[PDB]
Amino acid sequence: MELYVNFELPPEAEEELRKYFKIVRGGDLGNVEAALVSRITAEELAKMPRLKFIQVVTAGLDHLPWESIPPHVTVAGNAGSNADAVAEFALALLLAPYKRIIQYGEKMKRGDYGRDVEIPLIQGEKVAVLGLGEIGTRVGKILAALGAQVRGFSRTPKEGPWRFTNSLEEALREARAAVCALPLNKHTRGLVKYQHLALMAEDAVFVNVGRAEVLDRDGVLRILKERPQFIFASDVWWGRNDFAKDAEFFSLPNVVATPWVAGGYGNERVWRQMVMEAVRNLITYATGGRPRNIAKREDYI
Amino acid sequence: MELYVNFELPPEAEEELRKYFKIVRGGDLGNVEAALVSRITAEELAKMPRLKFIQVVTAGLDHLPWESIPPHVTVAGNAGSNADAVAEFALALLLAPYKRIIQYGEKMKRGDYGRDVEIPLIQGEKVAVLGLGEIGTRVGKILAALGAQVRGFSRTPKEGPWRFTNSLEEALREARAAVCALPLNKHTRGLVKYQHLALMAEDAVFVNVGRAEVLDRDGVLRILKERPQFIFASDVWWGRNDFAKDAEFFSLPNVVATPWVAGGYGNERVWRQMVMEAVRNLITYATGGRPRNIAKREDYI
Ligand SMILES: NC(=O)C1=CN([C@@H]2O[C@H](COP(=O)(O)OP(=O)(O)OC[C@H]3O[C@@H](n4cnc5c(N)ncnc54)[C@H](OP(=O)(O)O)[C@@H]3O)[C@@H](O)[C@H]2O)C=CC1
Repeated sequence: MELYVNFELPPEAEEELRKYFKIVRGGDLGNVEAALVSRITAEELAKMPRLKFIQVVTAGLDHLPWESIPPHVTVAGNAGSNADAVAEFALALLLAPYKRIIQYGEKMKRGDYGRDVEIPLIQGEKVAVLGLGEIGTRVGKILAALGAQVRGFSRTPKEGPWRFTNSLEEALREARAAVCALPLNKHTRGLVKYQHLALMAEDAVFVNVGRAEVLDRDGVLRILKERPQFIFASDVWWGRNDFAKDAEFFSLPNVVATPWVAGGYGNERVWRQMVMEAVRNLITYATGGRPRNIAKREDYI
Repeated sequence: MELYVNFELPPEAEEELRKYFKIVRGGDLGNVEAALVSRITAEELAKMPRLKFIQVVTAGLDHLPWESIPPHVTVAGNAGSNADAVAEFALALLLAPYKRIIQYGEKMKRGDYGRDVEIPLIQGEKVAVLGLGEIGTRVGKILAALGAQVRGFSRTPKEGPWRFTNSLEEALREARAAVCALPLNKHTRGLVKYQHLALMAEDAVFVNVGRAEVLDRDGVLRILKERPQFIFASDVWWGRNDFAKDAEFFSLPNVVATPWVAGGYGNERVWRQMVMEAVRNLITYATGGRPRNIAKREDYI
């Protein structure tokens, strides 16, 4: 189970991977079966004779090659490794435009001191939360604790402080806000569409904090151009790291945008934690433990 | 019992008041034993010899003449009538600048897509909360629930999810944030001073949602001009409704400002509710019960 490191592992992250395995970032690899990576090229794969499994330090899996994959090796990723960080980021992403903080701050700066914009309340409000558990759940918990009529959506039922649904639609219905945190698989691609978004209040604020591809880019753009009061606040984009590609969104007055920094690429501590959290997981993929987050090819096929 | 009323009353309120009082909005006020106002001048106070109770709609009472209110009049205010509204507003006021939403949104707009700014975490962070109960408390509970090391400050001890203190100073010490919601009396005037503020992290976010006078205006200005990373986010100002007077703050890049709209003057629903609650307290007074929020005169002298 010699270990292959696709990137830079900090001290502990390393000096805790030596109490076990080989370490291999150079020369041939044959006889590794390791993992610990962020991304993977079909190339790096074929150049690693017989691999046991694969451990992505991320929390998503939609990027990984797939076709160039052994229907056996299985994948053990993270998730909840950054649940807290991303959680609080989505709340900020929601309240900033929701309580009209950003808007009024602008008016103040320009000299406008009128109170012509009404401040929406969260209490007693219908708020959707697409994607439950880890992130979705922490958000849902807080919204509810703030007095919101949270309507949690998800594939497998079972929940808590909210009216769970199995229809993204019925959660967005007349909803005044939504915090999306769905993972991106073949079932989540272009899931939320114009028609769905349009079921929300014309005044709504839609927060996206998980993969952007979950929303039909064209739909978002369209509703944004129709409903001035509709706000799209997202830390994730279709341009996935390019950004420049989605600049047409950033120039819309009703859009709040952050560079995919909701924890992970935005906070060093969170990164190290995600890593030391991959550490403790790799470890068990030997000590015959339980492979947490094990994927399922067919969800992506 | 005649009740004086000097402001537009929601139909819901008038209906109820008429079952208990003889509303009077002008003419001879000699038999008024009344109350119910938002503001009151000494000119009005002189016309009400028999005034024995004064129910204020707002949560604070510093704006009242006091020096013109006979010492036996009994003044009860609201409070908690807008606790939730103001509560969520403070969180928004905190998270917007804290999680760097406002700042990154700007960078995105200008084309800057770098991730050079680290995103602070709330979890495990030292957060002060000057003023407990009603607003202070709701804020404190949420911060704590987000994993913050909340340090609640207040006059009379007794609390919950936090390390209560009786020294504003020891709460701000190396604190990364503060949500101020103190009422303004003779003990809170210029309470927080430069020296105290300076005990916070040079990277701190100070949120003021209660009366501004509680902070020494010059101190705020000074620390803001010294610590670029230090942020002052407030919905209340020394200019008290003028704003123009505090324009020098709005032009500082490390200030977030809103026009005193944290519920009340910012949301119609919240206003109506404050009025209904005021009308309810007045009625219990009328029916011989103990009205809530009786003011302790010496707090304002
Ligand atoms: N900006 C805005 O939109 C609004 C701001 N406000 C402000 O908030 C205040 C109401 O706050 P709220 O949360 O509702 O609570 P209560 O309404 O009045 O506030 C009482 C709390 O603060 C404490 N307190 C009062 N005086 C002092 C003091 N001198 N030193 C230390 N603690 C003190 C109390 O201690 P104890 O119990 O010992 O007195 C208690 O914890 C108003 O008076 C007003 O100034 C209100 C509404 C809207």
